[PDB]
Amino acid sequence: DLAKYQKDLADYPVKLKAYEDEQTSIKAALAELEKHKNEDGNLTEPSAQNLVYDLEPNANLSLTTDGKFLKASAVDDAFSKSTSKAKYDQKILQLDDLDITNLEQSNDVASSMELYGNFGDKAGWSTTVSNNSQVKWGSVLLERGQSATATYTNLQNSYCNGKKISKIVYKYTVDPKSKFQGQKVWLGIFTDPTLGVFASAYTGQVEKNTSIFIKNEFTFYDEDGKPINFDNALLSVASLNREHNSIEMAKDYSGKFVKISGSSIGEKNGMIYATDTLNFKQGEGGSRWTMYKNSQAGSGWDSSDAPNSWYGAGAIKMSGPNNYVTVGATSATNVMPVSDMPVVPGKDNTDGKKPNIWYSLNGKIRAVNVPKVTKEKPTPPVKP
Amino acid sequence: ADYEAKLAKYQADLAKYQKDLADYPVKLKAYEDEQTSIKAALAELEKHKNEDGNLTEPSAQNLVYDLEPNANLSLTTDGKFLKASAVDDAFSKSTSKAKYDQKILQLDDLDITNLEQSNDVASSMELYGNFGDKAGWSTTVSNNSQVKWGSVLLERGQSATATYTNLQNSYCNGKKISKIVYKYTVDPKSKFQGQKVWLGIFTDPTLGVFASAYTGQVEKNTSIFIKNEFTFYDEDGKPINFDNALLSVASLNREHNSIEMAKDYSGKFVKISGSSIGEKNGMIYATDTLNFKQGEGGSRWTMYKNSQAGSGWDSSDAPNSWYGAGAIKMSGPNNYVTVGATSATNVMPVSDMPVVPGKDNTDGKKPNIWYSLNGKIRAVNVPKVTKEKPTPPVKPTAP
Amino acid sequence: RIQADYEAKLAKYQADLAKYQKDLADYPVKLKAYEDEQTSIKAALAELEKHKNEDGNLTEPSAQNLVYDLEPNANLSLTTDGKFLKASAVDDAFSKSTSKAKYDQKILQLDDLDITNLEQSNDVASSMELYGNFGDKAGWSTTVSNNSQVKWGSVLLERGQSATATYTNLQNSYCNGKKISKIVYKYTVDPKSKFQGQKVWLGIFTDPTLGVFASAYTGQVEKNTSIFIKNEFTFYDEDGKPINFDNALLSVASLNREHNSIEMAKDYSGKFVKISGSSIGEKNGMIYATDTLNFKQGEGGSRWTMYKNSQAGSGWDSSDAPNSWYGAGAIKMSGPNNYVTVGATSATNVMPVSDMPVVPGKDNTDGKKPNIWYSLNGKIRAVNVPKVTKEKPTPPVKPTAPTK
Amino acid sequence: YQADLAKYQKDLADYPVKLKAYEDEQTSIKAALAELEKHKNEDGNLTEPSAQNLVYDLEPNANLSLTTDGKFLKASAVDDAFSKSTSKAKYDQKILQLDDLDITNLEQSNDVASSMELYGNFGDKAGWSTTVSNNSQVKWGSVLLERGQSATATYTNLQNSYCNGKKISKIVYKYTVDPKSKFQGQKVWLGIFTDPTLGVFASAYTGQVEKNTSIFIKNEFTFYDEDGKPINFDNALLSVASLNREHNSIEMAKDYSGKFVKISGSSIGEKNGMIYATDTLNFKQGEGGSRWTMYKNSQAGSGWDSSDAPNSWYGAGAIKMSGPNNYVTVGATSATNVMPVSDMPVVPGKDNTDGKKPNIWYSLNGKIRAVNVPKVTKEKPTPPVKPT
Repeated sequence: DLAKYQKDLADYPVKLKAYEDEQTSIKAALAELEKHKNEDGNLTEPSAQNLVYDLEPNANLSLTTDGKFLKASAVDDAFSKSTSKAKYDQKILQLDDLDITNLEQSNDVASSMELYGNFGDKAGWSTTVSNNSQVKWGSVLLERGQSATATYTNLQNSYCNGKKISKIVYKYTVDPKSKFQGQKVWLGIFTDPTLGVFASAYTGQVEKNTSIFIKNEFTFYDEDGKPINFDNALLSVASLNREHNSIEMAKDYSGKFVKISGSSIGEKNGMIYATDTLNFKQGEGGSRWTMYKNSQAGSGWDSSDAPNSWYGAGAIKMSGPNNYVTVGATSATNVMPVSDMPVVPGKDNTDGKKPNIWYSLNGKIRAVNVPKVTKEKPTPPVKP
Repeated sequence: ADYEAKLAKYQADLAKYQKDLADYPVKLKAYEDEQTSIKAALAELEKHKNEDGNLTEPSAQNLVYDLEPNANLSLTTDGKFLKASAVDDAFSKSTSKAKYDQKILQLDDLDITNLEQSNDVASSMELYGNFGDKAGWSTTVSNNSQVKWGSVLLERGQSATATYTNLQNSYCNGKKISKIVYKYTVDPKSKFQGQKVWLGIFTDPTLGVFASAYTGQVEKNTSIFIKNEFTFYDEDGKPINFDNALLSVASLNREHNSIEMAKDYSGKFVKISGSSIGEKNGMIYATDTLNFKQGEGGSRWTMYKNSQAGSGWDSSDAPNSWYGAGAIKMSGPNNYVTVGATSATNVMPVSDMPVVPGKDNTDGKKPNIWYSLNGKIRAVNVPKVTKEKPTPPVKPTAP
Repeated sequence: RIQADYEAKLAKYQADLAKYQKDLADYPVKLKAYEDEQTSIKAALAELEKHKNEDGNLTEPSAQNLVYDLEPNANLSLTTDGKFLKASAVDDAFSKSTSKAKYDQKILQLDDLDITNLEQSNDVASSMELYGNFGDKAGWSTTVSNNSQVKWGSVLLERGQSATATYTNLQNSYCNGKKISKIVYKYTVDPKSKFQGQKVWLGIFTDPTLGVFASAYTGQVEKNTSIFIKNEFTFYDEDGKPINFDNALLSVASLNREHNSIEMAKDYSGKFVKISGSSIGEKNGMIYATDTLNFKQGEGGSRWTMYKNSQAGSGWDSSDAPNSWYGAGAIKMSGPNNYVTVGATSATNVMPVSDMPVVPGKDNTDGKKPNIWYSLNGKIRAVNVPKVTKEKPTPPVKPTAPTK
Repeated sequence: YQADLAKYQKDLADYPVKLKAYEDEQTSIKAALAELEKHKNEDGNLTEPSAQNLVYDLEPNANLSLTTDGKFLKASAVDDAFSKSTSKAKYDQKILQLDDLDITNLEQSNDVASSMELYGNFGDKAGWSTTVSNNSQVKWGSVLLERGQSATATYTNLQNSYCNGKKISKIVYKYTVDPKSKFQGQKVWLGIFTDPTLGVFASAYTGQVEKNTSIFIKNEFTFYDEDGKPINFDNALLSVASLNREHNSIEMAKDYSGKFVKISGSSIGEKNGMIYATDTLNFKQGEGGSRWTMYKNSQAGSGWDSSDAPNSWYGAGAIKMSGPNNYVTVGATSATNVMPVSDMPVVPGKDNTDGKKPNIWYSLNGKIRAVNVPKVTKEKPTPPVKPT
């Protein structure tokens, strides 16, 4: 420990300078950002990000549930049938077309979590959540009020105020107030916690006045297994899609909404969503940009890497060790009267939708050049 | 301690980089869409290239240079600057007096004899025109619209160099033109009887120049030629390399006794179908017909407005102004052309000339000319290149 | 001092007049040299059109306007958000564990280096230090260039950490006929790398055309492993202005595929350029040996052996081999900022075992070392590719005489 | 007195401007010569840096008056000669090809005029071309001379020309046929251009080439100021340009007042008191050591032999002259007259003893073909003298 003390003593001046230099850099960054806070893609209230939590592709997932684990063979069989079959036959896993009716048989139930995705015997397949990149998920079948608790470990890239995040515990609960017509919800929980979850009650037909909402309760843990007390951490809520008949939203959250200037996403009645315009197709219902890639400038905003992904994103500023938010998709008719809605020629706002959603909660704030806090102030070493 | 100063500079450059980065996809799409539009326009024009008013070889115009009323003129000379008071005095006397007394500045009637006195010389350029106490006067350049010019008195081989700045509307290959430097030289081969030339150089460079050796009487076997040498500059002060820019040479008047022409030019003559203007022996002019009066010497149309259809072709605005125009396709940063007016007898024998009964082709003419060199191509439906291909921005490096 | 400054501007103007007259006199020769090269290139490409489906030829004939293959005297400056490694620490690591056997034989075997011995606090340098077969190791060989002298700067990086190399003292390299004076190249450890450890050693060669050695190897092979390095680069002219690539050909050579291991390029700016007959193709946005191995003649469909032996065409994997195109492709790139990720991955990460070539006696699931040597340069491995060495000259502009 | 007071007041007002103009030009010239010293052994530079105080480049509007002890030729006779024999094919294409004019058709008694008459591409031949002008207008007076006979040209109506800032108002030039000329015929046609800077076309050509031939014209000239006083040259630079050397033919200057001034890299040098292409031909790139082709083609630097070509110095030199009365003999001679065939450049397929036409176009003017030679255009003004 004398040898370790001598090592920490030798390293201390370098660590202290690294901390002071980053603090100087952050203060300069925030001073410049104050001048651009009402320009497109900038936080309206400049802030650093002390939650460095962007990607964990090599994470390990352990899952408990009071619903049913689904066999990988059952998930495969369901993808191969009904509404997702056409894409499956083209080596594409189309999660938003999966008809969950083929996951509801007694023989589909596993005794423990099993992984599925475009790896192993499906290495080289594509998915709708990844393109070509590898994604893996564990699957559960839940009723209203049932949950799965995910424990993520083998984290490699993530820090909170310069403290390594070693474990994340996240409980996903089906909100009983969800309006989906079916009996069950499939949760596909990605092994990379930054990719979040695919939640579906889809039975192969669209539903009017429908919704699916998942409550999220999470605690982050340090290398000693102690909960990390967030201190104005920025939680990114990206990809909040609004079509003429469908709204994705966050609600019932433990913190304060943070606006990105120029974003479609705002806060109204304690809900975070595209409050005033659609965000699906440029020139439809007030949308500035098309969510999918086409010939139009700024098209394809709805991607992890798109420079204008902020168009469909906001953030929530959170403190404390235990945080929560409910995320889901709902028919527009559940949120507001038809008289209050954008009218798109040829599109009926009362059209049914699929009761499914892909969402994620992570530190990847979609505002431009938000400065990261990566260095903690070092503590003087104590001689034994 | 100045790590803070370099961080502030870097953060400002990062914000500028982020702006250019955000704008790049919009600029790229705008460029690609215009390129698609131009290629479609040129495909259609191929079908009409031998119809009146069309370029015989379809071309876009990448020189957008037709209106600079707010340009600033700075002038140097190895001749003499003329006092605005001297130019006013000259307009008020002799052959231009009758028009002056009617509140008209008639540049082609100005007798330059009254600009040749020692006390007419200014130490620097002075502006004159229909502005200030002559606001609401007319001139022969732009009717009622305001025009201003700086004046010099030059001998053969003497020059004035005009620097035009405060340009607002002009682009070359989608690059903004910030400065034009243009040298005007009196060609010593000019045959005018006098020793002196007045140049009136308009503050709007697109209006060009009025050049005169006129001393109140017409001259046989006369000419006045001005050499023009020009370089266009971008916002960084770098010369702009023309790339098949179309330089418009309009208003090349041919009367029974007089030919206006361009010669000694960089680049290649571009024919407008149906135009009186062609190229012969390295000269651009009305090669086969006059263009003054309908039915006289093969002219289709009357150059001045009257009761006849198509009359008044010789105006910036006339739909058939192409009748007296051509163009020169030019490349490179340094271009040149000589423009002037010459007695017909200097160009060809009387035996070769159009016959207008009752008009004498040997009649003397005034040794003066109004000409301009600009991007205002007089051919119809010529598509403009307004967008340059954008370059992705390069990210600055954190100190 | 009116007169005194008029005299200073006159001296400057008279000097520029002399220079203008020189550039004016030289312009016709430069223009003819450019036109003659353009004529030669167009004739060369017309002939190449007849051979585009023959071994070693580009399938889409192209000239190479990126002349970038020879920079042994380049100077390297390095920044990092990881750790610089002491030359003494790199030497100590080579002397221990899996590279010791070769070290004791005066060979620096980069692909045997156990990076465990670079991970100690006392291994960290405050600035870049060079190591290699020079100075007291002038007589030594390395796996990069045999007996020829090679030098590298070393960093220790975690996932997402980077080193930025600035290469200067460039002598032989041109882009579109413009001399390249500086290259700025950022190397980032891709967090999607699947190696078991936390750390990567980058050995960045002083000659930028030699590229980088990247290793997460800790002395044991790894199943389902990978190491990927993101490469972001801008080239600069003599005035320090970025050079806009214009369909430059970036060579990606030595993309080795063994029964259990695939080297590949992915996440690239630009478009893949196929060499006819090459093992290298494009699938799912990745450039690699898509359909055969390329290690040993007759193993998993390989035409040729990558190392020299008794077999005809053996030793394809060398800078100089006439059939080095067998393991190469290219990327056609434009603009001032270009990028590509290069790395090595277990075959099981790319495709199911059922889709893989079968080599009797070899297990395709065998672990591999998470390390790679790669380079990105203009040394296109296709045959008879004509070079663009002349830029179109611009006529000089005459300076203006100053006044008083 | 009278209104000399008004003129004195004018000169008084102008004097500070003229003095500043002089001082500023002198500063500019000194700076130019300092820079030229650094480049004097580079292509196109005078080997001894010098300013040019003879500004004498073009006089297109000059008036010509001519005396002769030979014969004036009718313009109608010159026209008839161009329309016949070796120049007819070009004449019928509206081209006056001076070097193809067969002077045999100028030798008839009825061809003689009582005074000088002008001919050229003007009047009824406006828009014709000539070999001395291309399309530009040129006019000449014509005489028919024997050996030792002369014509004296007086040029007035000069518009552009100065000597040390003093306007040149008159030039008097005597052209004499050198009796040592070796041409086979009896007569020489001189076409004397109205623009004195264009010089003369001298021809003894009778429609066939001649071996061991020559034609030389002696030139004696005085320049005059506005008061009709001779101008004393002070190291004026006389340009001798377009000294063509083909495999069988040498154009040269000799018997000159003043000193030869070399242009670095020029084919033109001085040997045995003669100025010519001493060591190489200058006709075609790669023939007999020529660096460049005299006519325009695909080769860089081709077309050197033009008034405006940037490398026209390749066929030029200069003569530095002083005093009011200067002279030089210019002409064309068979190569065999200058040196033994064993000393000549060898051009495969070309015979160096081939006959040539005994004709030449030459000019003597101030248009020095070296680069960046600064001009003296301003004289130091004299304070005006107040009358009575």
